[PDB]
Amino acid sequence: MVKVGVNGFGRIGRLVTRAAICSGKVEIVAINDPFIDLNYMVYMFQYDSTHGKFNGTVKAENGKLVINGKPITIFQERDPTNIKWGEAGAEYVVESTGVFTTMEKAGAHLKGGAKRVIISAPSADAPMFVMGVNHEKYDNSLKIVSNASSTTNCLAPLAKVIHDNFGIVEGLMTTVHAITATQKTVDGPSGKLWRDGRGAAQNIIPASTGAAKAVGKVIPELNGKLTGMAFRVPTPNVSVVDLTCRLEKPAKYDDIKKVVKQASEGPLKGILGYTEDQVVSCDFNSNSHSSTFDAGAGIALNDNFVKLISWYDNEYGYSNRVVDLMAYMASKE
Amino acid sequence: MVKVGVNGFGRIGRLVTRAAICSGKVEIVAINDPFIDLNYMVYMFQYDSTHGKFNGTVKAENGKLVINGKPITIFQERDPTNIKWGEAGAEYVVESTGVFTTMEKAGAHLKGGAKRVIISAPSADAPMFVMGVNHEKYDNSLKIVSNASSTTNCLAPLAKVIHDNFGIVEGLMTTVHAITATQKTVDGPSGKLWRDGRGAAQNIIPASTGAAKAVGKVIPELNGKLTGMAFRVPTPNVSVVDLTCRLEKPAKYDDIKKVVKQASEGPLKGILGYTEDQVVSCDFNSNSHSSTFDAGAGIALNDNFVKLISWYDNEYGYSNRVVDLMAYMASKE
Amino acid sequence: MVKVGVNGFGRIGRLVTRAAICSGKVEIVAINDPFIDLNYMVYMFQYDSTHGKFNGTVKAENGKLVINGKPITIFQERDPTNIKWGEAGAEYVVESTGVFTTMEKAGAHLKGGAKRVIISAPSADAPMFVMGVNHEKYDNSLKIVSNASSTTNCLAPLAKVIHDNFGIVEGLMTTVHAITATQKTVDGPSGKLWRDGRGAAQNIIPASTGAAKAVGKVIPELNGKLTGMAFRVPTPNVSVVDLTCRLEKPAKYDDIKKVVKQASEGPLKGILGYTEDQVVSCDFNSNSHSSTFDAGAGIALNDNFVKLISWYDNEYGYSNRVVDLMAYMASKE
Amino acid sequence: MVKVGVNGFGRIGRLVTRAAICSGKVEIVAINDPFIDLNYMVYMFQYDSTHGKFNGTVKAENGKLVINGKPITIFQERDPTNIKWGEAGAEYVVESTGVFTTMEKAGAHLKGGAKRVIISAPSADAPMFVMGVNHEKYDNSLKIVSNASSTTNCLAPLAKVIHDNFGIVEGLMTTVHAITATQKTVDGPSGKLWRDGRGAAQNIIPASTGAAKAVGKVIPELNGKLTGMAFRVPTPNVSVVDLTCRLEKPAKYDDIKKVVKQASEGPLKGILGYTEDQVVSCDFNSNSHSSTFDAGAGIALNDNFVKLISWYDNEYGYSNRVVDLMAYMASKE
Ligand SMILES: NC(=O)c1ccc[n+]([C@@H]2O[C@H](COP(=O)([O-])OP(=O)(O)OC[C@H]3O[C@@H](n4cnc5c(N)ncnc54)[C@H](O)[C@@H]3O)[C@@H](O)[C@H]2O)c1
Ligand SMILES: NC(=O)c1ccc[n+]([C@@H]2O[C@H](COP(=O)([O-])OP(=O)(O)OC[C@H]3O[C@@H](n4cnc5c(N)ncnc54)[C@H](O)[C@@H]3O)[C@@H](O)[C@H]2O)c1
Ligand SMILES: NC(=O)c1ccc[n+]([C@@H]2O[C@H](COP(=O)([O-])OP(=O)(O)OC[C@H]3O[C@@H](n4cnc5c(N)ncnc54)[C@H](O)[C@@H]3O)[C@@H](O)[C@H]2O)c1
Ligand SMILES: COC(=O)CCC(=O)OC
Ligand SMILES: COC(=O)CCC(=O)OC
Ligand SMILES: COC(=O)CCC(=O)OC
Repeated sequence: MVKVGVNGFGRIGRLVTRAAICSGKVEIVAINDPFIDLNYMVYMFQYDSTHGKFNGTVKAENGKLVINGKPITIFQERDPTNIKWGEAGAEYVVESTGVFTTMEKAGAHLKGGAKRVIISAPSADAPMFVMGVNHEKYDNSLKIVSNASSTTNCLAPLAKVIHDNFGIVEGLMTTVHAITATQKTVDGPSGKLWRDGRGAAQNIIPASTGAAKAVGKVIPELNGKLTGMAFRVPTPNVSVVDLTCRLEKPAKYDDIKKVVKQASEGPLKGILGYTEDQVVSCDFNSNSHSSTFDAGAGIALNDNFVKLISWYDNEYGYSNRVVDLMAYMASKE
Repeated sequence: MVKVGVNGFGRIGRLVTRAAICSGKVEIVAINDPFIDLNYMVYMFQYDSTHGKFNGTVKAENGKLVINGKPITIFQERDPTNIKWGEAGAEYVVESTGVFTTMEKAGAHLKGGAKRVIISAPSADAPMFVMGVNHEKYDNSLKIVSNASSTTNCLAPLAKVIHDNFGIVEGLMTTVHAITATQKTVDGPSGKLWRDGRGAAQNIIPASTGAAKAVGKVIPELNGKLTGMAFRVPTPNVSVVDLTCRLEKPAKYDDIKKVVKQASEGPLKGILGYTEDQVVSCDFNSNSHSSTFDAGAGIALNDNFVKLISWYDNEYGYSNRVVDLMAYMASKE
Repeated sequence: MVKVGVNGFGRIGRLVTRAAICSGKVEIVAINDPFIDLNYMVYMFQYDSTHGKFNGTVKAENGKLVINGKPITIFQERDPTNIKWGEAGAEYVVESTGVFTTMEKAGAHLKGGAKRVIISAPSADAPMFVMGVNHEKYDNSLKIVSNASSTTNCLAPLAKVIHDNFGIVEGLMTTVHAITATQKTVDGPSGKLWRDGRGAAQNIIPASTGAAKAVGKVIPELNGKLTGMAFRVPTPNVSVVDLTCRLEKPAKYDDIKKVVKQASEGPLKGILGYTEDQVVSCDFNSNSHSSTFDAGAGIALNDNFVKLISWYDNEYGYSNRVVDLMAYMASKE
Repeated sequence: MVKVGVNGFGRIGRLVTRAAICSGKVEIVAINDPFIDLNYMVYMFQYDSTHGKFNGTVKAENGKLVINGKPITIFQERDPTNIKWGEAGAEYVVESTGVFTTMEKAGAHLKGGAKRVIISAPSADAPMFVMGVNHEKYDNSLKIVSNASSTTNCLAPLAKVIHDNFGIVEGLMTTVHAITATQKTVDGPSGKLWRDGRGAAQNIIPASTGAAKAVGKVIPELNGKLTGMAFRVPTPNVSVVDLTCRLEKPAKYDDIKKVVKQASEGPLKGILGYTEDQVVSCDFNSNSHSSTFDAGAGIALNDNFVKLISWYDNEYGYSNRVVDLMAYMASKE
């Protein structure tokens, strides 16, 4: 495969490493995290409150992190410019620290000998891609790219199927979203976004999300036709998209289901899922889909105005898409 | 003031009793609950995990419950027909067990001498009223009435203001709702509502709600123009309405804020609130409003298609509305 | 392998069924639960908020619950005297409803053709057993037995090792315990035990437990030398034992560690575990041990006065021990 | 009343301010925090997820934080030696950042013109005081003091009563402790305390505490006779001390209750509380006691070996003790 270095060994960094090592679709050869040393990396990778103990062996050997017998070079650079990616043989770097989302900042890795960078977040100026939706618009000239956000990877496949078949005239989305590392256990400082500092385990917290507008970038005909917002709620993982949209062509709810179900069995297999079961959020913990349409939870007001519900494991589904994107890029070289 | 019996000393029964006692609009004179004996009522009224210790005295004396020096007759009847309301002097009865919501069942209280019954829940056939929206359409021939649901009591005053000023062509609603007594601590049997049995503290749980349709009964012009659904999430109190609606007349977001703020200061004062602060759900705990508009959390895609956010303490706001409705009804005797 | 019937398809009944299947030690041939119809059992067995989706197939077919292709007979009787266990071939019945814990009540299963009953909880009069501690005291005259509680199955193996090497003069135990089905989502009625009705998601809740005393029954020499209590805290699963005990023979803390480590690799392997990792409760979710010693978490005041810490998955470890006890009983036949 | 400056507007500094204003025992005249603008201070003081909205008026006016009409000078100094306490009239300074807990660091505030410094945390080298237990050991030569920790303030009053009357031969403590600002919302990096980084809302987490050893300095006769540890649990606030101790003189449990009750009504009034009710943790939210003994939750094994339970609001009880300690110091000047 392509040899991958991971910058930022957090929720996404470690679950991208889990998906890479377990799927075998790419090879992790290096990790950088100045806040997690090699022995700490062993513990943080082995144990996971949300996805359970890693099924396999992980150890420290001669200064390397050894996962299922295979060594991984470890870096401790706060400055992404000083990471010697080339010497470790890492061709692609996953930028998952949360603090290098612009091309200028994410371009640091190229200096170390990396050849392309995949920002595990929206970017102000890097080209953004959602597997199943616009990844074929990638081309080899793009050395710095973004895999958008979890919420965008949930909404864009759904919005693609609804728009392709019935036309979205306009839509508004809410995501009811699990807590993340940027939140606080008790009321604490968060100077730019005051509500995000309030106690994550106590509160429903409204928050902004660019995910709906960003869908207008991965689906250009939806530009200006979608926006939305978010609620953070006290669950540790798994989120859900609630898309209220008005349709061009009339659609009985059973045709929406039928069309969404066909897409989940066809080209969006593994990316867009479909279910009619009485599911709840924990039923999608460690599910690798980008988006699972929840037939029974949605509701139509009429044939042109509907509320559609789609679940996503915001940690693990997104991490698998990071791997899929990199594998697609490597196949295009 | 009217004298009141409370049937069902649960979350709503006890909080109706709080709001009545320390606001002097009505007088609780009797309570029936066959699963809470007198001494247990002292303890359950005294302490509240959500709203804090009762501020006042509560004791058991001569077989009655005495709150701030005022004795309350205590019954232990599983069947409402056997409650001697009249002999206790309860003129109105708050039906807050959750299992007598039809006119046939709630009417059992009139056999014990009660004059009128206020069901603390939507009713399949009893007329439904929301303070500030349609309570003046009540008339004195109605011996059995419903105070709708807490979600209807949050959505309807907002919908009234929006529809009065701009016309709601159509709307879809989501309520992100706190846990209630009908849910389960761990995955367990829940009759035919299978999702409602799943662990309340672990899950985001989609659920059905009539509230948006019931708005079409409370605001006739909106009949068939609103529906919606709910997500139960792990908080113990306080919920929020997310109304996505299409407007007939174009409205800038700042014009929406203007009319809502003005309504909150005029005829809907104390029922509909308005805020521009960076609030989260806990900021409405023990808030007696039916609906507080949250200016900053909402978002407009354009001048005719907007997402509006309104907070509600589903426990204490509704319970004050139950008192207000009975005081209003009493004022028309 | 012995054919087993399950009375009460709850947390324990369902995880005993998972454990039976995952381990092959017994064969579930029938299940009784009047509150969970056949199609509903498919769903409750398949989806699990705590332990994840069932790994295998489960379907309803021709009136039977079919798990991994094996059909299981389904009863729907509230009264155990009416379950036709013998018609289904069930020799042992797991009594896991929580309402038939005496020998009189559990004995109803013998009227239906069951040969033995294993009560999934402490019993007032049925003999109680803890795998690895006193299960060899079981003999074939015992047609009704108790597998004690999960807290006893955690405390007793540890207490046995400690007492056999240094002698426990006296000890007091706290278990910090996850929430269970008997608790309430919000402050509600709990007539017998007032604290157990307070909202489980909000509260540290003191609770009684006879578990440490029950160790005096399974380890006779410790009779009257152990008692304890519990705190119910807001987690969905996994609990921890905190044993403060005085020792007759002096022991350095690393003598304690080494003796427990040896026991966990010898005759108590699979029952008592040992770790020095910086674990937290979620690291034992879905762990089959009765009791895992946490070396780093305990602390000694001196060589004779120590506080020892041991983790237990209260759902899954206990369920595996029920299966283990039935399999041991079968080999004695 | 003494005029007080507050360094750090985190939970402690804010709740100390609430306590000071609500009790009128001292006057806040100045606040320093370089990470929080004045308008953010208004918001953070006004809204509190745990203790509810401030009951009073909070606004910014001419660069000052005006609480109930009284203005308060605001500083934004990185370095405490640069804060100008003197010109603000601040005589005592609460050092509530957590990083200036030594006498050398805390003394910096003396360079700004403050007369005394009260560290709101344990100190390596400043004398630690527990109100009600050893505050008689304060003298006017002490310019820098510590109020110890909230757990120390729970345990020491209870230990004193029990050791004064029966003699603690040796004791082992566990505190079951609510979530704090040092924890993480999801599994994240946590320096050398690996367990503290695991998801706070999901886990029961073992932790260290110096509180038991500190009580052996607050009460010198107990030096080397107490040690302990903590479990971090998923609640927002309120903790509980679990003290298992051996008594020199034998005591019936009703003897223990009687002397504790007697101390709570006498010299430890308002510091040590006493209850026999079926309390749970939320019943002590915003309670100003250091320690409330829970008669029904404890258990005696015999007359020389007991487990004693005492509740503390780890946020608000401690904050009120900071104010009382300052008022006590001011009365000795
Ligand atoms: N639901 C999700 O969790 C999710 C989904 C998609 C995208 N993202 C995005 O992924 C990015 C990281 O998310 P996360 O959830 O994994 O957060 P995280 O905090 O758990 O992990 C970020 C990691 O980066 C490390 N780090 C910090 N600074 C670093 C630096 N200079 N150099 C190297 N490592 C550094 C940190 O120690 C940490 O381990 C963010 O942009 C996030 O918005 C999160
Ligand atoms: N946020 C809310 O909780 C909320 C808000 C508005 C309306 N409601 C509705 O109010 C009703 C009660 O809800 P709740 O939250 O207070 O639930 P709850 O379980 O806390 O209270 C129900 C009470 O009814 C008692 N009871 C049961 N059967 C009885 C009988 N035959 N006779 C007398 N008493 C009996 C029960 O002991 C219990 O105390 C429901 O219909 C509910 O949907 C709830
Ligand atoms: N951590 C644990 O949950 C745990 C551990 C060890 C032991 N136990 C004990 O096991 C027993 C059950 O515990 P649980 O957590 O599984 O409770 P649960 O509520 O999850 O399951 C109880 C099941 O019994 C069913 N039931 C009720 N009445 C019945 C009847 N007449 N006939 C047949 N079925 C009936 C119920 O529908 C329910 O599904 C209790 O005694 C408990 O204390 C529980
Ligand atoms: C990063 O993962 C997410 O959940 C996306 C939310 C968001 O960033 O809105 C665009
Ligand atoms: C009682 O208040 C609510 O729970 C609102 C939900 C509802 O009942 O739907 C109409
Ligand atoms: C399974 O539940 C428990 O562990 C505690 C119950 C108890 O009292 O112990 C005998």
